[PDB]
Amino acid sequence: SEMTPREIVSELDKHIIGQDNAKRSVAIALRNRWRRMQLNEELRHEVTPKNILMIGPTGVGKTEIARRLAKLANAPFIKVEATKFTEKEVDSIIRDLTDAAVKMVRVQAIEKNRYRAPSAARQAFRKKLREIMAPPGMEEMTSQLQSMFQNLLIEEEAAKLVNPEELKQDAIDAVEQHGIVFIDQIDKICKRGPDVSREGVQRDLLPLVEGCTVSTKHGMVKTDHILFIASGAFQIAKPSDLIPELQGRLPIRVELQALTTSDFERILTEPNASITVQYKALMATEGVNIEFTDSGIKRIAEAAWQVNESTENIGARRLHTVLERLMEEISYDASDLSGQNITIDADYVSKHLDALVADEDLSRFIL
Amino acid sequence: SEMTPREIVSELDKHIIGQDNAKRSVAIALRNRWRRMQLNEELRHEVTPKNILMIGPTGVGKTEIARRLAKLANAPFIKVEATKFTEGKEVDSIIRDLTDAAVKMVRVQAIEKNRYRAEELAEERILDVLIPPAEPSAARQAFRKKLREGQKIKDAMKLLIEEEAAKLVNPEELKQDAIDAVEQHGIVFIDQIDKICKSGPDVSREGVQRDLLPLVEGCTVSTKHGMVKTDHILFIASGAFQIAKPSDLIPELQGRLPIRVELQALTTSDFERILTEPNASITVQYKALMATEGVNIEFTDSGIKRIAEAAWQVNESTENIGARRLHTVLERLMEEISYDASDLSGQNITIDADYVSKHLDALVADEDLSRFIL
Amino acid sequence: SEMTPREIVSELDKHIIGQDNAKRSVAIALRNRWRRMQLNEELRHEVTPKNILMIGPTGVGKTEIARRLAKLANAPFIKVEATKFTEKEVDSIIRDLTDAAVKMVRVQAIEKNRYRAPSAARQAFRKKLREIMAPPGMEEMTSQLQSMFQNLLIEEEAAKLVNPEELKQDAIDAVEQHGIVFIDQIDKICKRGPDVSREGVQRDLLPLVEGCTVSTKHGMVKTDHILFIASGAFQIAKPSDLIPELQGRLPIRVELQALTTSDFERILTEPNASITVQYKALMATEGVNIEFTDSGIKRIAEAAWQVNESTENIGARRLHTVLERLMEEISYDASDLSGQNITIDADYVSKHLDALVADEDLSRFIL
Amino acid sequence: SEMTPREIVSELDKHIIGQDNAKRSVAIALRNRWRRMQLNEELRHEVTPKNILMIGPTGVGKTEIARRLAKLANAPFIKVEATKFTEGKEVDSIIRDLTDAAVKMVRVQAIEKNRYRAEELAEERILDVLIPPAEPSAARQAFRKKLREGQKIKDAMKLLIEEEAAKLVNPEELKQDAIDAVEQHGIVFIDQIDKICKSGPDVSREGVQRDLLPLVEGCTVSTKHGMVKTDHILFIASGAFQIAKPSDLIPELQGRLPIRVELQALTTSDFERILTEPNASITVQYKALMATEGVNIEFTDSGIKRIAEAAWQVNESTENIGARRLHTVLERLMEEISYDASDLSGQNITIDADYVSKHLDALVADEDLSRFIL
Amino acid sequence: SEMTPREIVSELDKHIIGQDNAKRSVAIALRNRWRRMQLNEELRHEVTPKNILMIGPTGVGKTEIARRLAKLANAPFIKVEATKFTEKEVDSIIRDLTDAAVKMVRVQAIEKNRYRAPSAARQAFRKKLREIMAPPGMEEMTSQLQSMFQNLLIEEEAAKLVNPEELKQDAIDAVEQHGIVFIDQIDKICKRGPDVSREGVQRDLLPLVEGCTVSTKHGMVKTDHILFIASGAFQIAKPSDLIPELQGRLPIRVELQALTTSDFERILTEPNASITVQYKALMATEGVNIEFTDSGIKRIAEAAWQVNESTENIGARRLHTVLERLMEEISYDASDLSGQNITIDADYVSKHLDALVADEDLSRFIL
Ligand SMILES: Nc1ncnc2c1ncn2[C@@H]1O[C@H](COP(=O)(O)OP(=O)(O)O)[C@@H](O)[C@H]1O
Ligand SMILES: Nc1ncnc2c1ncn2[C@@H]1O[C@H](COP(=O)(O)OP(=O)(O)O)[C@@H](O)[C@H]1O
Ligand SMILES: Nc1ncnc2c1ncn2[C@@H]1O[C@H](COP(=O)(O)OP(=O)(O)O)[C@@H](O)[C@H]1O
Ligand SMILES: Nc1ncnc2c1ncn2[C@@H]1O[C@H](COP(=O)(O)OP(=O)(O)O)[C@@H](O)[C@H]1O
Ligand SMILES: Nc1ncnc2c1ncn2[C@@H]1O[C@H](COP(=O)(O)OP(=O)(O)O)[C@@H](O)[C@H]1O
Repeated sequence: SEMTPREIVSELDKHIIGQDNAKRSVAIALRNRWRRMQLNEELRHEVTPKNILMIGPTGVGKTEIARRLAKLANAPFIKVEATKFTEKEVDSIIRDLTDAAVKMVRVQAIEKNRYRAPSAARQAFRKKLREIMAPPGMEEMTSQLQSMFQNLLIEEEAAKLVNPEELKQDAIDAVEQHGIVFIDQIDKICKRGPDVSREGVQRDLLPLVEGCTVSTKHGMVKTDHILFIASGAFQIAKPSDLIPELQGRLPIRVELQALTTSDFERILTEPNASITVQYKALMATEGVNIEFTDSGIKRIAEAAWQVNESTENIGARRLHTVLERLMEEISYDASDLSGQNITIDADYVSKHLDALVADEDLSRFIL
Repeated sequence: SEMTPREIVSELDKHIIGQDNAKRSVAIALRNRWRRMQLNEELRHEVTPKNILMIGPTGVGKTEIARRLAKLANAPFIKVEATKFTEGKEVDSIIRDLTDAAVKMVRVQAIEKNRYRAEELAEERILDVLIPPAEPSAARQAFRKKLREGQKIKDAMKLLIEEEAAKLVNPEELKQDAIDAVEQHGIVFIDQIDKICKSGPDVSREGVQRDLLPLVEGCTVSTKHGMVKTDHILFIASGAFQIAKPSDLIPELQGRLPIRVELQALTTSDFERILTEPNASITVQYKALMATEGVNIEFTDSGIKRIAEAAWQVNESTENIGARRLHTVLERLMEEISYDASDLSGQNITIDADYVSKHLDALVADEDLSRFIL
Repeated sequence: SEMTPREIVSELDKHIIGQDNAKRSVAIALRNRWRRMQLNEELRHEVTPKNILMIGPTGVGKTEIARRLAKLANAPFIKVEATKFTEKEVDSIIRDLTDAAVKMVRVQAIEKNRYRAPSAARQAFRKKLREIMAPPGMEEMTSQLQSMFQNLLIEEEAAKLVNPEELKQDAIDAVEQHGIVFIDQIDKICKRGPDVSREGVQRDLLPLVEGCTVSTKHGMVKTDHILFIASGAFQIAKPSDLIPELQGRLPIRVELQALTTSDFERILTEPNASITVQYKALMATEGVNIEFTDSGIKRIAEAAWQVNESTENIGARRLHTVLERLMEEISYDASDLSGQNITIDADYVSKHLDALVADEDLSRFIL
Repeated sequence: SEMTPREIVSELDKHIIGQDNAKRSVAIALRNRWRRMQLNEELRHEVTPKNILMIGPTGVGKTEIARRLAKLANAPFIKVEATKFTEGKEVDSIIRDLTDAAVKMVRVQAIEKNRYRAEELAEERILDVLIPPAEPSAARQAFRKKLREGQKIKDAMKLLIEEEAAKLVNPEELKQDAIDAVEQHGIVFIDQIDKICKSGPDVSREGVQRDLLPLVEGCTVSTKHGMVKTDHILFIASGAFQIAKPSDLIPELQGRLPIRVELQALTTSDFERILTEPNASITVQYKALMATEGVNIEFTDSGIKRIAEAAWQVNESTENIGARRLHTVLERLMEEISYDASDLSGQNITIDADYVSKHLDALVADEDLSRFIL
Repeated sequence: SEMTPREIVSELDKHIIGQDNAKRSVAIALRNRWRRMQLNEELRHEVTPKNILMIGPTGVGKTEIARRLAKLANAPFIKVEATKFTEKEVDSIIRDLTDAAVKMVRVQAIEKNRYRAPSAARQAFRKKLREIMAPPGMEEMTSQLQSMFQNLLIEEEAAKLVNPEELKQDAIDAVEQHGIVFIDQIDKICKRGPDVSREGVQRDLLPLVEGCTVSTKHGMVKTDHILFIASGAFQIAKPSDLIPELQGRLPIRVELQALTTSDFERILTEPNASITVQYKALMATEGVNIEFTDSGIKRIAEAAWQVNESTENIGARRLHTVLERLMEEISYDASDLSGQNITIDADYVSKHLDALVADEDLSRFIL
């Protein structure tokens, strides 16, 4: 895509609220992709992706930026927990990214084949018509062996139209050129002064960012120009605790601000397909019409902020648990309330929540 | 390649700055490869690669020399962290991953030779349906013109490239080429070898050395692409050796590293050179990148001087990461231009010393913030 | 081979310097091989190889004796570090030995097929003419499955002349009859009083020497008559610390003496293809002629002995690091010095080395 | 085999010296196999092998009895160290490795039967090209004579041995024979079982016993060669039992070892017998080996007496390894003759008591040296 | 089978001596099987097997009851040591049970094909006539791959008569309906207050009893209606120490009494194919006739009880070691004693045993 950095941020504002510095940082990395293609043969090999390190408390949108970014560029995407490797091989990151790129380009290939998939009597009828047991590591291998053994109209036409050798070669080029990976909670593999096992994971991840080659059943993939987005609260450790070889491979740094009560009020409504809009369409399925007052949206955001300050701050994720606890009575009766217009006023919010928010011992369970 | 040792160093000077001793040492190893092939049948077996042990602080260009060296020789290359084997994976995976890189290397390079001939015969194939045969016919050329001018039909040209490139390629000559490329030209870089030197960990630390021993003394490893022998593979080990010393390595390993070299720490003056002198230096990279948006950036000598001073202060204020600090500092300076470069099309921007201090000095002043941002 | 023990030692003297007791011991074991074949059917099963245990400091030639011995008998050979199994199965020793025996008999089969590989116009032109992804353990298995899937003029003729069923059956008989294995640093698996894991390796190695059967993709190999050569400094532990079942399986013992300065002077020159001869041929490739004075060879041996006495004694391996440090200037300028005769006198040795040998702190790095 | 228990002991006396109780105990187990086959369908299932537990110091011939016993019965055999499973490998590998030994055993023995008939039909095949058919013809014999006299042609005789031996062999009768050989005749020796007796290690020690339990109580193990049942396999466990006792074994395991026997320690007199009396004794072995070089060695009775005394002193001076000490002492005495035997062809050497003391007493006197050399 | 609970116990009395409460408990579980089949479609899914937990010292017959029970019902059977999983997957229990069910139904299928497997000259002659190397986990997989590669008159007829698709489908129905599993020494995986690894095994076994599905090369097996019989001394821990999810899945509990001297006297003779009867038939093979006096049988039982009270009580298993120690002289001379009638009187028992039983230090080895 040829979108300029401001055009990228403007699209991210349709989903993510605030955190513009993180939006500006990801826009720079995605714009350098298009900038690299316009360069000559020599510079395209020397220039490498400007990988980003997001820093901030949980639930502030570090992942949603990476998700919407890859969804914006139609790029292959995967999220991985860095701690998973403290105990799987690191090369699986590129494998799973390709398997997602395969299904992505494949279902997209069906889209091109879908729409392809007269006598007066011809139009008349046309109008009326309208076992192999293996350990877990090789379970995917025995799958392919079983599919090889089995080998030895929408389905037959789409198979006739599709080019399987093209879809497999394309997904590699979609990964080598446009791929994106998100390494969540990278701060937890930094040295606490386990430090050998923690820093050992950093060394195992190093070739993926330094440019290496990973074999896959779909083909041979190179990790040279893949973009990476690490994230971590970095409250315990600091980015300087990362190994020097890794710090130099994350040229862009950014800190995401903690969300405020006003941000919660915006997140509930402004973003496209916001959670409040979702239940409004859900209750519309039952014939019920729900409407949230601005005071009702205010106290909901006020309720989530209190739980985060009372016990544990989980970020905007607290909005999900609170909203479902508020609408639980409506969602159950929504079948019997068909044809009725329900209003979520400030009194309705205080009725279903203030008794719960007041008891911190209960808030740790119900919310 | 038949390059003489001075020709190797001069090419390395186009990328690496300074560290001439490490350049001279790697040049001797690569020259011994060509010197060996000229020898008789007996001496070619007895002579073994002169493996090198790089020593110095991190980020001084130890790996870059090995990378540019293998790229100069078009040789298979892989960087392996010696600490990966402390936990576990088998050591033989080094040769396995090296061949996989050599497979993709010889394959993509073989596509470069097939990129040309395939288009000719693919044109001859597609012209057989337009002008079926019963000097080129005049209609054979009249269609050949409209084809090159541009035009399932359009999908068919891509399918013939595969069938012709597969017909032109010799897989037994290709999959066996990567084996010849590994056995004859292969190169391996073993980073942070000093950390496996020497009671509990000393057994597991030195155990990794003995697992690595057959690879340098010569052995044979089985791979899915074939059977590879490691007798003539060149190896480059590196380590800071501040906690331990090369003498702490097992004696069988000290004798397999005949060349030793220490790399000097980079100075502020070297940072200024790294920013500009090397071919496709990072400052040149950002210049051509902003050029893509139609902006012309230019760095003043004092502007370059203050970036190197900025990266040096962070390395001294907190942690010294070598010349890697130049990358984090530069993008932090250019982040405002890189975002606005779309709206700044047609303008000539100048990175002066005042601009560098405006965007950086406030950050370098706070060491608490430098650890997070730089 | 029908070589007598003195004929074996005489050939080993062409490579190894001194250490005659170890040369005499290996000659006895190799001669018993030929002696066993002349015996009747009963005694050939009861007699077992006289395995040897070499004892001495590192770098005194314990391995070179085993290497030249197997190279002298054209026998399959492999070196293994006993500590590798403290963390691979022990049966891999026989597998890798066969894979080396296969490549040995195979390239030797090409030698027999190589030389096999008129009209006046006939002689005239004759004159003008002149993806499957698996864990690391089964990577070799998927190789064979991939080679089976692919199955389902020098190359075509050598394949037409060779007998693949013969080469595979021969390599087994070459292993079962003439095979040799070298177990380096066996002293490190003795009990230090880990002792369970150390002695556990001794128990795992026991069936290989007591006569057992190991399966291999090339075939079923028996370890009855394979010769073994263990080695260890035995400075910490002693051979009596080995398990009793293992001590009885090593009937021959020998101690290799520490090399002296005079031995270094001999090792540099006397052995065939000595290291000094190697660089002389290497510098001859550049058109340069190097010549070492007897005083120059003396001070080189004197230099290596000082480093071994100053910090750590690595045996004759110190000669390699010292010599390359001395010739580093010549090896770099050898291109520009074409047609010149360079002499390595005693002054040249003292110029490039005495400054380094004097500083022990630097000798631990550069040498 | 239908050998009676006394016939078994008498054959074991040809190899093992003394230890008659262990010979009588193993003979009862092997005789019960033949006794079971004579029984009806019901009793053959209910009766199970009388497993034996050998007890005594190392090197007294516990394993040799089990080896000669299985070799006497031509039965599959394997020795497994019980401590191997403390770390890990599965216990079922015992039956897997046993079948692999039984596969090679029945295969090489099947080659012995095919060694004969194949040569006859291979001759009939090669005579068809010399005298193509349109009582043996006179030319059929005239070529058969020149063939047996000796002579691709020479390579062809080897290829027909494979095709005929493969045609003569019945693989379903062979690969299934090794299964019958394991199930009906299989024997397993479990060395040092006393070391897995009984808090931390006691769970892992006794855990191995419970993993071994299904093999003796009866079970079924899957192998690549087939499906094997362990109900009728004989087992022989051994251990010094100085740290622990057989009562320390798990109760389900004590009941599966109905026969118990203690092996006495070997004396100096027994060493003298071991050197000479057993068939193909080591002294006989060195005699026939020096014979190959054309030397005739002869050991005096006092010379044999002083070798046994030499091995005994080392076992008492340092570590007692049993009769294994005889091997290390003997070769150390014969190492000078074994090297010179080529030049000594045609001479009669005599190993007297003076010769034994000349080469050994200096070594036995220094206990510091005996640990390294003997 | 339609056997009533008393008919089951009456058959168990032919092998097991006493312990009637355990015989009554297993009879109830086997009778509920037949009772479930007579129920309607709904109740057959809701009713689940009444699993039993046997409690008592070792060697009192806890396993023989389970063995004879499965042999009585011709059901597939397997015994497993719960401690084996403290270090194999638990799903292997169902796999090995099916492999035993396959061989069971297969050899039973040969029985149906066995009996199927005229001119005067016809009756006359009729009268005169009368390499792939894998780690241990996938060794069974490579077996099937090797058998697939090989694929690509009693034997040919039985193969022609048998229905291989029927034998594989039947063994699953034989497991899903009639299967039985015995988990020995379940008391050792209870918490001692390892407790995580011990109770972790209890959680891994839970789905097998709670009704789950286990894949197998023979087919997909369901563990819903499989009967299970756990056993343990429960001297250290108690059944209440088991996890609550497991206690509810063992509705039947029973304690097996310690065997007395009188029971040993009965076990030696009364059970069908008793050990004394076995040696009588064994010595009959040698032409010898052995006969045990009631006083001889008495002192044998008295001897075994003394060893159990002196050192360690192994239950009725002590009878095996004692009897073989008594008959060792006869079993060796039985060949030379052909045609003789030997009597095992009380004096014969005291002669061969009292010297051994008196020495407790020797009893720990010989007996
Ligand atoms: N700025 C924001 N705008 C809109 N939604 C947000 C924002 N920040 C957080 N959220 C919501 O909260 C959740 C944040 O989770 P996530 O971004 O995965 O955590 P983190 O940011 O710690 O990686 C998302 O489900 C998202 O819908
Ligand atoms: N002499 C040099 N010339 C140019 N760039 C350098 C030099 N030394 C270091 N760099 C830069 O700093 C980084 C050094 O990292 P690397 O060489 O991998 O570390 P090490 O030298 O410790 O192995 C590289 O990204 C490289 O671009
Ligand atoms: N007696 C000798 N004669 C010739 N070269 C020797 C001798 N001893 C050692 N060397 C040299 O030193 C090295 C010895 O290493 P090696 O024999 O593998 O160590 P070790 O003897 O401890 O096993 C060899 O490369 C060999 O060239
Ligand atoms: N009674 C004996 N007769 C002959 N040789 C014996 C005897 N006892 C021991 N040996 C010799 O000593 C060694 C004993 O080792 P082994 O029997 O395996 O040990 P263990 O008896 O402890 O299992 C064998 O090599 C054997 O040749
Ligand atoms: N009541 C009994 N009747 C007959 N034999 C018994 C009885 N109890 C024990 N036995 C014998 O003792 C042994 C008991 O072992 P087992 O039942 O497996 O131990 P546990 O009962 O502890 O599981 C069996 O071999 C059996 O022959």
